Amino acid sequence: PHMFELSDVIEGKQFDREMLSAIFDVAREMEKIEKSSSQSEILKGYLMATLFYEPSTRTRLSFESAMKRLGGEVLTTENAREASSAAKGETLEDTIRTVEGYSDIIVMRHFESGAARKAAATANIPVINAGDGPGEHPTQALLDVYTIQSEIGKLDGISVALVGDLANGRTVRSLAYLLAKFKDVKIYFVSPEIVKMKDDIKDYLTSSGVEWEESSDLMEVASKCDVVYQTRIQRERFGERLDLYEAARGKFIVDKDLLGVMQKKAIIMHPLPRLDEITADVDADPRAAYFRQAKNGLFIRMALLKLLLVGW
Amino acid sequence: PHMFELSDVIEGKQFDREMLSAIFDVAREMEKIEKSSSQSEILKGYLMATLFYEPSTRTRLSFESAMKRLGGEVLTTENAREASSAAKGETLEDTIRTVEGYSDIIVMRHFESGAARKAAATANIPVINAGDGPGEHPTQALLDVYTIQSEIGKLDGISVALVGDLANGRTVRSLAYLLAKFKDVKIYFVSPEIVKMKDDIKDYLTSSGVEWEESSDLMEVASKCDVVYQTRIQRERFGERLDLYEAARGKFIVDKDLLGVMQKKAIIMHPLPRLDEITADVDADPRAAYFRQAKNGLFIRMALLKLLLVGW
Amino acid sequence: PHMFELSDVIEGKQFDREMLSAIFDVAREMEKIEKSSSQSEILKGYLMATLFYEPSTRTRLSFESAMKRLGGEVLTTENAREASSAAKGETLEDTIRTVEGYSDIIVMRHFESGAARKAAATANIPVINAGDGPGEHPTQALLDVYTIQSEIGKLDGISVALVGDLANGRTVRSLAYLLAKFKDVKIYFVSPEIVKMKDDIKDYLTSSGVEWEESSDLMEVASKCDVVYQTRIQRERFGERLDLYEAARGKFIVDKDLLGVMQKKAIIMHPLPRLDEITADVDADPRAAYFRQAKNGLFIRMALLKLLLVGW
Ligand SMILES: O=c1ccn([C@@H]2O[C@H](COP(=O)(O)O)[C@@H](O)[C@H]2O)c(=O)[nH]1
Ligand SMILES: O=c1ccn([C@@H]2O[C@H](COP(=O)(O)O)[C@@H](O)[C@H]2O)c(=O)[nH]1
Ligand SMILES: O=c1ccn([C@@H]2O[C@H](COP(=O)(O)O)[C@@H](O)[C@H]2O)c(=O)[nH]1
Repeated sequence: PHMFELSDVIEGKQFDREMLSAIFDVAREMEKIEKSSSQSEILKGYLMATLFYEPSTRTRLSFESAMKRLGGEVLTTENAREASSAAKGETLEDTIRTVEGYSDIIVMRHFESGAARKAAATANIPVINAGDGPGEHPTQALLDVYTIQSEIGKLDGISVALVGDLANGRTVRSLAYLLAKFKDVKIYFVSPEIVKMKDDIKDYLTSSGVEWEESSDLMEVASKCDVVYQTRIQRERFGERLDLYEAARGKFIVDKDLLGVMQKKAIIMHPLPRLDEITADVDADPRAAYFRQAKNGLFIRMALLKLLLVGW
Repeated sequence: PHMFELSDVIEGKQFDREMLSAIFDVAREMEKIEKSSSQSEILKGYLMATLFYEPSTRTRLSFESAMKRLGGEVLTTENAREASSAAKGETLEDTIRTVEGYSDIIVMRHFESGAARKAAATANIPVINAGDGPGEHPTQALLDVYTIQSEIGKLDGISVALVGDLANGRTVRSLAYLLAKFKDVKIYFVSPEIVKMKDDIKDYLTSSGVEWEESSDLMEVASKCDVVYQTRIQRERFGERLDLYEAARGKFIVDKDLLGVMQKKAIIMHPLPRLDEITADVDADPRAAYFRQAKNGLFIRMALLKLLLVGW
Repeated sequence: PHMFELSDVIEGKQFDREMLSAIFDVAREMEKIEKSSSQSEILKGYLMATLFYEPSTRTRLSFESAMKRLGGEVLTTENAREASSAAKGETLEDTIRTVEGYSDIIVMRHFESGAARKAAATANIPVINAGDGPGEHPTQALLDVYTIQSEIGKLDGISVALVGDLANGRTVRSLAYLLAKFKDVKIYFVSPEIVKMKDDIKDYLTSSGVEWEESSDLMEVASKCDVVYQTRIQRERFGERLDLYEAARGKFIVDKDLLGVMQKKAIIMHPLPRLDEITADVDADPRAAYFRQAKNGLFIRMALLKLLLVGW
């Protein structure tokens, strides 16, 4: 029954193997509280400021539900740039120093990488990064790792297929970052060659002793795997190489014909939203875990709000 | 003290004479709870997800106030299409399966007819239709019928003038649908000939034994009526027929000179917002019931939230 | 323990010397409630409708936090013009008469001057003006005067520099209005000649016996002053007179070199947001009171919500 060791929750590089495992146990407690028929009061009298610079329905409501299930209450904007309707302009650090006067914890989604760290360094109240523009999405990585542990029973000695746009994929890079803190983890990188995982992750996995292999055969890798983690491939990542897009039509898709060839105890994960890269008919299969994934988000974020505001 | 018989509240064709009368009694209880000076706890620990695809201030706040007066709490978006700011696209069924993880009941206003039914069929939690685009607006019909019963004392043996754009009028069609489940109901259809009520409603009233009559004399019908239910007539419904618009200038208007000729116990109803089709000076008359109409909305929706979440 | 004497909070000309001093004492109580570790229940079961016609993050959250810290709850729109997504148009008085059915107090920010008074005159529930377009911003004036009293210990016998666009400056005019209700107040008007304070304020101060002096030397006035109240000067207020803009570059700026020359017990005030007219390095100085200003906003508005809803 002590202080949470992190002052703020900003970057994947803040969490070790022990910290993670300890947070996952808290999230299992959080799930018990959510399941209960009496309203929790753990965060009674605490207010959360949801500072979003852009609408992001799913993750905003995830955090706001999380606060409410613990007894706390929310302030919300998805128009953080509009600080006053009558006097134009907005400074991140000015917004933080104004809003911390109104609230006990800020959950921020800025448009610009590096914003979450500046907020943390400016605020006298805890800050959680909900999406630092195209940079760190820490709570999404933690809820990916939690779902795996949740659905598989272990993180040590697992095989995980990361599929789709790996070059530009923010959640596959930080999932891959976090898994490498466990033992006997094998990672498959399943993508067309031109959206293939970047070297900074390849050479960090190799420094971590994580085994890693590349493929463009999804069928082949799906059969050997605990976890198929799926992301779309936007057409625009192909540029003028339509021949390569036409080569890639059909092959990086989770559909019935890929469920056919998978272990019965494997899962399909997908941070959502999805385009056509998982057909609707995969939903009926108890191995489609992407909606249970989203639900783990509520627990993980209950956990984080709880550690940051009242401690272990 | 049993389960509410409807799993979801989607379409007018779900409610019979008995169900309605039973819901109206609950809404009279709900009004007592709202009038009380202690905060109700009936829905303590329940969360409502207000999933609106477009801003709709009045009906959104109506439902959100309703939840709060019963002790419950709200999640709210009027930007449901924007599921993530970083990964584009949104699937109705995916949105429902994500958000039901965060909430206990969804109140949805989609842009497309048929959306409310799909949500109900996808969700493992009750769903209320707040506006299925240009289709069913069930809670608005129920609050129209409730106001009539509320202000008139009876639904059996009443005369109700439905006035304005009847061809394209969603609330006049479903008001008319619902009234036909009562006895000795006479309906007047008061409109220019080119926005005159469509045949599917005319031939269902005639199958229900509801007496119905058409007119373009508002003055004439107002004098024989319990209820004048008023809707605007957008100029654009006239197309190139401006001669017909100029013919219609002044005659489909509730003003002092129409109050002059009405029973003292008749009421002016109007789902709002209004353009110029009810002059401001009608507001002072105790027969203008359109604001008491809006207030009945709060009760009816308290009722629905209450039946759906904790039963009769 | 009596009724609050104001039915609504709309205009600076509603508050005398006694009323202000009494409100400031309440706001000091409100600060004690906010500092407490148990959740206040003073406004339990009261709902506030935040009716904003335009996003205005800082003042909206200020009021909403205020309601929550007292135990009350909020309804919120920053899209008040959009009354229904399906039937276009909105009438201020219709919006008020609909929304008062859902709520116990309305906090309104309209786009048009005179809107707050009409709302007050239409509503059967208290109304607070959060910003009547380019007209009265009463709670901002009250939180300016409160900060001065809060940070200086007195309002009688003080010197206050009002700096920036005084011609067009809404908060400097109403700050200046309110200060003139105290004794031995000297006001400096520090600006370029073409955005110099207007005659209606100059001749009311002179009718109040308030001493007032104009300058374009900030350095000179800063040294003699309790309070430097700073506002930006938009380039566009110069029109084609760029020569005058180039003359004004650098001289109406609060930076270290102006802190150097000020009393140790003087304060920098600025309603925010700020452009470049206060360098970031002024923030470290304990005399920069603009963030403590914003925090006083929470107290003052707690006070107002409390007087209006449950009395002294
Ligand atoms: O096909 C997809 C869908 C989502 N995402 C990632 O998942 C995140 C989901 O978190 P949020 O945007 O909903 O907060 C997005 O930010 C984005 O990085 C992908 O990489 N690919
Ligand atoms: O002059 C009017 C005003 C409103 N409505 C109807 O009333 C509904 C009010 O419900 P809401 O849009 O406020 O939810 C609208 O959707 C629309 O069908 C009309 O038919 N005519
Ligand atoms: O440089 C500035 C910043 C703000 N304001 C005033 O301060 C108010 C702050 O209140 P709000 O717009 O945040 O409610 C604005 O409305 C505006 O009148 C200025 O005059 N100058």
